[PDB]
Amino acid sequence: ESADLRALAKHLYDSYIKSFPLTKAKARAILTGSPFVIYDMNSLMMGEDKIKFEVAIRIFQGCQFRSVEAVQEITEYAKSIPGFVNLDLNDQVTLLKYGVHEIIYTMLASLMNKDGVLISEGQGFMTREFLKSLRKPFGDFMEPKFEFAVKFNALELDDSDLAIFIAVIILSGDRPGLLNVKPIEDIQDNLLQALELQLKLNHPESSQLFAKLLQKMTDLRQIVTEHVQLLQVIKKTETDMSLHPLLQEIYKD
Amino acid sequence: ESADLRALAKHLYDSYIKSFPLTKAKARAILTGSPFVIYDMNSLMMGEDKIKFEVAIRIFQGCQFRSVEAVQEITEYAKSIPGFVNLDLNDQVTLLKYGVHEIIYTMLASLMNKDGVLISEGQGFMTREFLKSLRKPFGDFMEPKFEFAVKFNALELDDSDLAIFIAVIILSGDRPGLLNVKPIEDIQDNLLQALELQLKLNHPESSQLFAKLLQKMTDLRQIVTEHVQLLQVIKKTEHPLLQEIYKD
Ligand SMILES: Cc1c(C)n(Cc2ccc(-c3ccccc3C(=O)O)cc2)c2ccc(C(=O)N[C@@H](C)c3ccc([N+](=O)[O-])cc3)cc12
Ligand SMILES: Cc1c(C)n(Cc2ccc(-c3ccccc3C(=O)O)cc2)c2ccc(C(=O)N[C@@H](C)c3ccc([N+](=O)[O-])cc3)cc12
Ligand SMILES: *c1ccc([N+](=O)[O-])cc1C(=O)Nc1ccncc1
Ligand SMILES: *c1ccc([N+](=O)[O-])cc1C(=O)Nc1ccncc1
Repeated sequence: ESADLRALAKHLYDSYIKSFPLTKAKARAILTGSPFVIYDMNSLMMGEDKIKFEVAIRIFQGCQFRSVEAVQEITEYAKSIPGFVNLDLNDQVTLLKYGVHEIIYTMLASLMNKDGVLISEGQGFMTREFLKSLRKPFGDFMEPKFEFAVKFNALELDDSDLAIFIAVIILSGDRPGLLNVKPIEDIQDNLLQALELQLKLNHPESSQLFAKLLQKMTDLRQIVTEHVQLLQVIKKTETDMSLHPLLQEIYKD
Repeated sequence: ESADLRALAKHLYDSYIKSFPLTKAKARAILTGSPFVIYDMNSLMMGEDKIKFEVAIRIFQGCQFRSVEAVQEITEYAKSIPGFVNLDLNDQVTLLKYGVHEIIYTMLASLMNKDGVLISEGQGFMTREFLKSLRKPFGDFMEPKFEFAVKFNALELDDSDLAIFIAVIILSGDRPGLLNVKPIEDIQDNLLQALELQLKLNHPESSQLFAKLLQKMTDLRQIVTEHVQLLQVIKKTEHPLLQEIYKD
């Protein structure tokens, strides 16, 4: 019934808000009028001065601490998902391990636009161009991200929505490795039931948004494909580049 | 008013039974009289077959999948406490962060008698001799909780008593880091009233029990303070996706 779903639809908005500190609603406020903009190496060097923190490497090692903290938050988010904790532990570690990345770039879209990305909690902004002109093996780690973000941000989801979506992701069940898929799918069938109603109410003028949302996992899967191969080359150029251990468990290529 | 506190007493009970799968008055059957028994080593190995799930580790670590389950049941429980939802979201988390250990051991005492403890929904019973019979630091990890519990069930508390008492623990305004303490206490001084009443109609003979209860969070907060140091010794004994699920 409507009531049982609307209620789960709030339970999740609540956990999302407690577990994620830069929300899409907060990000958009910073981006629609303040951050320090970074566009060349001269501003970036003024940028160590201005905002809390070779050129492309200690950028990259910084983009990956931010992902380590984001895996930390995703986990905390996922526990609050009704039913998740009540699942074979090998699955909880597998739903987590594959469903992180798909979520990072969903939520990373909340910090992007046509022109750039907000770094370092909001304090800074990195132009799309500084990113698209970096060292040969680093200068496109974030390019396809931007093109998804603009495709994605188009749907104009907000946080009440993203929070059920972020949940439909985690609870996949089409994941490689899972033992007991039937309870995973049985949970997600409820999220999907929840999400469908959320969209029809928060965005009632957005025809086939549910359908058009669900389709973005196709775009989303592809993005992570491109990422693991891209990371594989940097572990061959920079065999001196150390990756974080938490991030390494998520990489069974 | 006197009739409202009887309303709230019901409200929280119905919430309790819903939010909490295994209730004391339920497990009470399993203890007195059926479940497996784990008296020594060969029974324990025989235990992974029937109740599907180093050896003394595979034990404690598993007491923690159940904690993490239990924090959710408490979380979904707290939200039925009138005006709990209405608090500053920051305070909600803080009340729950600190409240959960104190509320876990209270329920760990409805799964204990003198002789051991129920496990995995009560399809098991681990002999306290066996839990005593563990390598250090493990054999007396669960032994000070055994001492608290018989002291605690001594009051002969039922589930509706625990339902108000559980709420009262969460709404404790002395938690470090609260922002707007007044409405928290407003609810606790309400539940406290409600708990006083319930304790009389349900134990009219039990004498000054309300008082002997509030004297136990003296013991609850002292187990917790001491339990959590045992967790930091374990951080000097003994995949990273797991440790993240199971942060203290
Ligand atoms: C390129 C880059 C730098 C240099 N920093 C700051 C930083 C970070 C770490 C370190 C560092 C790392 C290891 C060891 C030492 C240091 C060190 O220099 O101290 C240095 C600089 C970033 C912070 C966030 C993002 C980002 O992608 N934004 C999203 C993900 C986001 C933005 C904001 C939020 N948010 O929660 O608000 C979530 C996601 C990118 C960068
Ligand atoms: C030592 C131990 C083991 C091995 N299991 C089973 C188990 C269960 C899960 C996992 C596990 C964990 C993480 C990831 C995967 C797995 C996995 O199994 O693979 C491993 C072993 C236990 C279950 C309960 C308790 C206990 O003290 N009782 C409390 C908790 C209780 C008593 C009564 C009730 N109740 O109300 O019914 C609840 C809890 C102790 C143990
Ligand atoms: C950028 C580059 C590399 C990695 N990584 O090693 O996994 C991650 C990122 C990144 O952008 N992470 C992130 C995106 C959005 N929000 C937070 C973190
Ligand atoms: C067992 C082992 C460690 C901890 N802890 O880190 O606080 C807790 C427990 C435990 O007894 N958990 C439990 C809670 C509620 N119901 C049943 C079991």
